[PDB]
Amino acid sequence: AQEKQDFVQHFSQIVRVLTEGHPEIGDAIARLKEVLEYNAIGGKYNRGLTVVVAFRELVEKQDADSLQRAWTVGWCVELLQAFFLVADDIMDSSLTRRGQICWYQKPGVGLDAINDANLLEACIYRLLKLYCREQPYYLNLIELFLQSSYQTEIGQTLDLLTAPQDLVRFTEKRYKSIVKYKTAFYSFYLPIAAAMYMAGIDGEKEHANAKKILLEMGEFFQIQDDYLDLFGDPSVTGKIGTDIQDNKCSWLVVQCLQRAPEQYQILKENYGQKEAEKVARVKALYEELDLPAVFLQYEEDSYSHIMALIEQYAAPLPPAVFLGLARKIY
Amino acid sequence: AQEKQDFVQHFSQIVRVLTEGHPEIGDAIARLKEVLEYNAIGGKYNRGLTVVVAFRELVEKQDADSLQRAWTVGWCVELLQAFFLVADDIMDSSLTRRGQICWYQKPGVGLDAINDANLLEACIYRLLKLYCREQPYYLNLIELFLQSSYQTEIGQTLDLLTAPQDLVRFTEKRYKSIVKYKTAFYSFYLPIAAAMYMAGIDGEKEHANAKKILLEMGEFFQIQDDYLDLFGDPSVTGKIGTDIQDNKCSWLVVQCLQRAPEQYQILKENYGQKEAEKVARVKALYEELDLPAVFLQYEEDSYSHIMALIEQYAAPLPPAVFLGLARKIY
Ligand SMILES: CC(C)C1=CC2=CC(=O)[C@H]3C(C)(C)CCC[C@]3(C)C2=C(O)C1=O
Ligand SMILES: CC(C)C1=CC2=CC(=O)[C@H]3C(C)(C)CCC[C@]3(C)C2=C(O)C1=O
Ligand SMILES: CC(C)C1=CC2=CC(=O)[C@H]3C(C)(C)CCC[C@]3(C)C2=C(O)C1=O
Ligand SMILES: CC(C)C1=CC2=CC(=O)[C@H]3C(C)(C)CCC[C@]3(C)C2=C(O)C1=O
Repeated sequence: AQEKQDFVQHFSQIVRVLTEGHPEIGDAIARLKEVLEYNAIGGKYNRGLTVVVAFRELVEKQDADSLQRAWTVGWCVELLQAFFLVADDIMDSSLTRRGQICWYQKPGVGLDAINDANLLEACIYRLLKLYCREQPYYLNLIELFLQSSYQTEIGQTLDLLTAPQDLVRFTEKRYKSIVKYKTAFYSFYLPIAAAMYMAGIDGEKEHANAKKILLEMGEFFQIQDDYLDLFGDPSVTGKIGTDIQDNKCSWLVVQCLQRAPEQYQILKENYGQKEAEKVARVKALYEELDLPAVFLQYEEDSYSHIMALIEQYAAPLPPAVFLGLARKIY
Repeated sequence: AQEKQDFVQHFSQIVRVLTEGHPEIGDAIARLKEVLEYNAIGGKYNRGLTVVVAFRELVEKQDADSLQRAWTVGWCVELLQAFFLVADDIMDSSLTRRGQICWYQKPGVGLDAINDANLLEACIYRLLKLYCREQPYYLNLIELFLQSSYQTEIGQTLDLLTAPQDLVRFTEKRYKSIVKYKTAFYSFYLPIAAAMYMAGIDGEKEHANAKKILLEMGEFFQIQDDYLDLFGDPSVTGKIGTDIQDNKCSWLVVQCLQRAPEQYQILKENYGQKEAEKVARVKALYEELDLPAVFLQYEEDSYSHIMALIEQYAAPLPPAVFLGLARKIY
């Protein structure tokens, strides 16, 4: 609830600590400052918070220090996210994000944002070392952040092969595979995995078990994001949807294609152009195949299945850690 | 000499090992394959080799495995270098490199190269873990590669502030500071530092001492690169120079500015435009201030000073490790 406020207030310190007794390079550190402030503030903080919330839920040993290390690693997750978005926005030619102008679209930034994004990545490891250098799960954390990065990158590769800016490539299997690698791992496993390691919980099986739960949650959450992109109330969301315009391998086109011949063709002409003549065409076709109802039915089945997953795979972790996230996404 | 051949022949295995039993994502792994092959082969391999050469020189315990770990970490250095160049080329709008067409200029790559470059970064840590996960200097290696990345990025930031694509900013202090961070750390300290850790040599002081030697060597080597850019025989080099065209904070303009008023002005009009009317203008002005002779004299003083550095800072490491590099750059 309000806990999010306490997490954002810790951003000040994060930036202090990453910005300093070699004065040769101050101009660069100022620039880093600006990059962090533009690019790590603005969102909803759910992934960073998840680290903190999951840490409280998972430990007994909660000294002022122990906590600080939590809001730091949370901020690391946020930093990894900023690195990806800054880079994704360039790769996509996006205009806005959070809706401010994308960092790279700022006059005088342009493609320098590639280096800025790499700096954001690097700040992860500077933080870990600053706060996470004496603890025993230090190495475990570094490895997790690196593995999460790699997965996310592989997924982005997959995405960019699948959806260069042709519908044979939009399969279920491809779609699930993009979501798992591009989104689910860093969005759902990373934050909890990280709380796990902070809380002493380092076993392969526990992590695997948690992984199984969290990737499925990830899958649903991105499917819901795709549904809501088109059929969400724009002011319950704070957006209007452009998945269709952008030739995106959305879950709605996967399912539409599974249920199309002369509607295949109708999708050819209208998926991935810019005027709401042609967005209207597909939306309305989605309505005609009852994708909303397919979605309702998926959300019901998917929830059933997450709960079965929790019953089965959670112990000896507190089910609450997984149920907290579930309540929030569903 | 020929040892370089044995290092390149180990690239095959490197790629094998980074390219595989999750078939959902093969299209992505193929793409990684292509990125590695285009972007890590082509250069002169000096930094990767330096790891291997320095490892042999520094250890007694050289089993088939011990060696393999050397040519791997060498390849890691090469991978870090590829990551930087791919990204630098985009940031610069370069046309060629190694002179093949820059990766990003390939039809169908474009700004997807940003993700490709991140993949190259990630492959560093995948390799370390594959070969460097049981050894005791594992963590030490990860930290070194991360620190080297950060330094290089900070330097690139500095460079991009200094030389956006105005001469008040071209100072000596700024120039030395760009070179140290952008070039010298990853080019000269990383490879040797890395051999050091592989060879058990992990003390703060030894590394600091080696650092002191190697950064100075780095400084000279980039100064020589700047001199040779304009005044090198183009066919002893395999290039012709465009430092001037590109508004670069070269060492030649630093020194030119230190020795200019109505020649300051003459530098204003002619530094950073594209026709060899105006490159001729500055070159010839460099000749008139005897920058070649200033350079000769610097190279003499700089060599004197490296040797003093070695005499003083090398022990208990074999001076040869530093002298080998010196002979080669000077
Ligand atoms: C940095 C910022 C824009 C930011 C973006 C977010 C993108 C999402 O996909 C969000 C939703 C999942 C739709 C809802 C909340 C969490 C996500 C991941 C999110 C942020 O938390 C966020 O700070
Ligand atoms: C500030 C408070 C209302 C609050 C709202 C949230 C909105 C959501 O939609 C939840 C989801 C994005 C669906 C899942 C993550 C948590 C979200 C963002 C959420 C909060 O945590 C939250 O505290
Ligand atoms: C990947 C490839 C182009 C590559 C580029 C190199 C750039 C340099 O600055 C080279 C010089 C220092 C001028 C001479 C040899 C070493 C350098 C760093 C170098 C490579 O080894 C190299 O493979
Ligand atoms: C293949 C052999 C001749 C060989 C040539 C080299 C050329 C050089 O200019 C040396 C410098 C780039 C100046 C310093 C690094 C080593 C260089 C590239 C070098 C070799 O190591 C080398 O084996």
